[PDB]
Amino acid sequence: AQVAAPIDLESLFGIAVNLAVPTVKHVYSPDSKTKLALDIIKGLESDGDKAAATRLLMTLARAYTGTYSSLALRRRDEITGIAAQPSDVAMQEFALQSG
Amino acid sequence: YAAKEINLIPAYQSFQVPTVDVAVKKTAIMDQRLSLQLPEFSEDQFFGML
Amino acid sequence: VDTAKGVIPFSTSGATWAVPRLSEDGITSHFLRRRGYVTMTQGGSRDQNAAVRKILSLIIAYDIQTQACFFISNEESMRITMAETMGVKDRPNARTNSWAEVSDSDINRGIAKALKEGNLTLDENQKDGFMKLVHAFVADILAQSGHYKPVTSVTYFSAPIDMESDYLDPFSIAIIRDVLDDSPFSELRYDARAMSELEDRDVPITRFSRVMAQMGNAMVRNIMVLNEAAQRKLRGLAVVGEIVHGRVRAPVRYLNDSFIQTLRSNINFHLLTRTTPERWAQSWIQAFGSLKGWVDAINGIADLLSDLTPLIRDAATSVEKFVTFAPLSFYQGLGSVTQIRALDSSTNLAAVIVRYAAKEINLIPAYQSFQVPTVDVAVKKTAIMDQRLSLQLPEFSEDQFFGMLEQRMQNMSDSEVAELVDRIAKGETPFGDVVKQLPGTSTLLVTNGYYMGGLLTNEDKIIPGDASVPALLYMQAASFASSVRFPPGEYPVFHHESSNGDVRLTDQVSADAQLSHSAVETANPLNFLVACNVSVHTPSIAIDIIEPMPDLTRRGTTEYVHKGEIKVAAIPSLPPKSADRKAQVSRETAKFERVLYKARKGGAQVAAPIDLESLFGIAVNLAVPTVKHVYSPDSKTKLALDIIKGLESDGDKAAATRLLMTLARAYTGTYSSLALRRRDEITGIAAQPSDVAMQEFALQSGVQTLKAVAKHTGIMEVATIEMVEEKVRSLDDNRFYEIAAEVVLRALK
Amino acid sequence: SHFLRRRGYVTMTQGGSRDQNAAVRKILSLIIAYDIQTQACFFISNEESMRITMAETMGVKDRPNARTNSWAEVSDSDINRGIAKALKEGNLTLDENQK
Amino acid sequence: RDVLDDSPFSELRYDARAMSELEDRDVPITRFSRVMAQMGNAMVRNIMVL
Repeated sequence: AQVAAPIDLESLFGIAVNLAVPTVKHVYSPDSKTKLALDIIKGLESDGDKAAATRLLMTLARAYTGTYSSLALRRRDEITGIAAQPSDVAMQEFALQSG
Repeated sequence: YAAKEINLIPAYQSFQVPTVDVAVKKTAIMDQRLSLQLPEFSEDQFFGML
Repeated sequence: VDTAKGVIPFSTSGATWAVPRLSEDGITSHFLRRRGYVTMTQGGSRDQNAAVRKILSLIIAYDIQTQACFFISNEESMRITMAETMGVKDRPNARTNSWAEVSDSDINRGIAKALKEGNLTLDENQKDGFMKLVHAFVADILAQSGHYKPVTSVTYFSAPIDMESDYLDPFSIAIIRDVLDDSPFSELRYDARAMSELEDRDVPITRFSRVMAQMGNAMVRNIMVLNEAAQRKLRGLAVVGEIVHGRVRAPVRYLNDSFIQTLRSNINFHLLTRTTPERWAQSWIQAFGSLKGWVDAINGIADLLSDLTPLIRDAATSVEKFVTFAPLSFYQGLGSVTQIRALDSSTNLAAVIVRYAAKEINLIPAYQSFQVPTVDVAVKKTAIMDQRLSLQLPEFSEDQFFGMLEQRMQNMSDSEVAELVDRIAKGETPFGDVVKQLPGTSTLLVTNGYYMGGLLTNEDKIIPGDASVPALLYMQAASFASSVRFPPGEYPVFHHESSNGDVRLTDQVSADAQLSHSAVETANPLNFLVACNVSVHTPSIAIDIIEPMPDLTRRGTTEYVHKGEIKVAAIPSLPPKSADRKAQVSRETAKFERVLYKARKGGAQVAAPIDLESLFGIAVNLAVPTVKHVYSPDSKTKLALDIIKGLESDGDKAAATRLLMTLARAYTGTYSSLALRRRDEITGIAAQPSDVAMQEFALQSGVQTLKAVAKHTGIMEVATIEMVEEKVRSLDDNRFYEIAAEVVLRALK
Repeated sequence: SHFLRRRGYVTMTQGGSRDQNAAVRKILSLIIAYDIQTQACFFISNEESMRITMAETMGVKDRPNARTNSWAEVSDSDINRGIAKALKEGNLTLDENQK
Repeated sequence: RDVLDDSPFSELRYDARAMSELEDRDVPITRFSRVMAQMGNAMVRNIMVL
């Protein structure tokens, strides 16, 4: 089934708060780095190296999912995230996807 | 080629102070509430498999 | 506990609930005591505005308050408010006199213009709070000046501070509320010399802005200091939390401290801090960010201290001021607990009824008003002459509805119940949110308070496992516990011990529960309603509202300014003709409110005009206060209909059709007078003199006029009346005529 | 006008002299109904509304520092266009008859 | 119709001193509104009584 669960930034960022955030002038910007990895993954995928390409994509995935993967599982809790029934897998899936 | 990246970015509660012009905005920053987190993935392994 | 190394767990017999220290301050509303409105005032005198400015100091939240201070600090914004208050341009070479007299109105339209050009984006609520503060500030500065000369006093009503929302967390609310006492808006500190120069001479408007700016600029720093004091207090609370669960301990001694000891056996605190709270961690990030870094530093040390004993003491002062710690014993209400067993008798219960009660308001006074003009559309000035009528609610007792529902749950067999539970647990809601599965157990419960005041709303953290749970059930259940274990870093584990046989050994209890005769031990207190013989005939405390309707009682003297707290009736006037009414009534496109039903017999479409003007008074614009209810007619009627609907599905026409009758009688009866006199005579079309078609009108007009009144005066939603009207059209033909005959007999007397 | 004896119109007058306007103001006292009369009194009681009628009658701004002379002569027309402007900005909703 | 005989609009009662100050001098327009206001404010009470 299609999953749909609200992301509560206000509880993450602070209750009555307007986060002022500085714009970083990077040298190596996450956007053009992730874009490197994906272009390497894509290029290995074509040359017949699933073992590598699929391993790098995993590495990359772990990094993107992991950082905010807390509420996430606590956000998933409980009835807000729709639709699921208590499961080992459907719930741990949420943990990635929300992350 | 290697260079320093920035792994996380600090974020601060602000309030806005009015000014005549829309294009430019005056803000006053009280306190650092949180630091926002980047992806953080090492580039080593990627050239390794390559 | 108090171990040679660190912290080991104790089970005190009395563990404390934390509740808001009950005040008579008339500025707040708690979950047991609600406040409709705080009465307020604009102008009159300099001292009057200062009394209010203080009450405003405490009522308005930081965001709004701090935003206002920043606005005040800005020269250019204040130049405009002053320049416009005086009616000179906001320019360097712009002069105002010493004989210029500034009314209240002069100030506000000034502030308004500098908001507009100010070019900052404010919510409707923030803008309103901003106007109240910046005015009270500017009027004080100008009184000191003094050009302030108020034409009159005006009384508005702002809303009290909201502590309905957060039961089970007294602490964070207390810290903020103490720090507000020393707000920049409470007492304004002046620079005598500057002021002297603005006085009694022709002065550039520039001089006014500059000095108000510096005062603001000082209020901004005043706040920066308050925020730092609030962070210190929170910093301290996080530390206490880290000590209690022993994430980090260097103290050795602090366990002794009288504050810290009190918190260790406070179930509130313990739960809140189980996994470290973000809010309290935020304060720490400044000194050491993240918190965990400070936590690691003390664990390096344990393998400065004089600053750790103050932080705790700092926090504590406030907490003690605003939070009393309670005997676990209460609250054993304020809900009627009556357990019911399955028809198939065993040591097993079908359902657990919990009825929270509170005062409703059965009727609302309505007064003739006239409107006094003001520049701004958004806010309206009205003056209330006299109480013409009192408008009547539905008035239907909630007793009977749970009565028919009791019977139903008694005649439920053991298996029938667990089916309905599974049925419900899959998402089905046959009874709406009246009947839900008792969270974490395999019985169901039948509460009132999902529907009233938002008493029951589910937060996740309290019980272990997956079931989210409403606070005031956990709270009412755990208050039936004899002692309480307190492991560091884990949920509180409860123990009930009452001798002897009056305890059941049941399937329905959560998995973690031990069960014996005269005992239970589980981390989910609701289990003490499964199946320990616990019941309360009537609820311990009624929930009260103070000043639920804005008290316009001193009104002969003062005008009122309101933004929906009072509503003035816009009533369409009928055309004054014997027969020209009838010409429009039939068309069913007519503009004035009318009765529109189809006869139950036959029948032809009925159409009859509702003459509100003759009900409300001839030349009258009923000003009607908006009641801030606890249990709103809309969410009560919505209870009854959800119970009726749920009984209808389970095969209980006898009950469901009886309740609907009760409910109907209440809606129809109140206004069922003209009605029969309105029906008289030729106006109501089309009918021929009949015993039934006429007594049908008596019902239909009785609801449809109530509807029409609820339309033009904000008593209740029109929607919930139509919700009923529909369910009453689907009522049995013989019943509907029985009720109609009952209404005519009442009407004749 | 009664049900046996009807009156088409009452003759009236604007201006001429102070006493003429007082004769009429009395007849107006009895002719106009409470709602209209009382509404008018409430309008008169409001400082800011009257400031505008006067300020505009004189042709100075309705501001704290705004001065009118002793030699200024106010015609009937001057008053009415003043009152009109404070009705308009007054922001209260009047029926054609009430206005 | 009896109560209307004693209407606030029938005879206007003045405060002599204020009026004297509006007369025959350069006066702020504010002074005019304030005194007319109080007179109205008295007419309002006059009606409350009626």
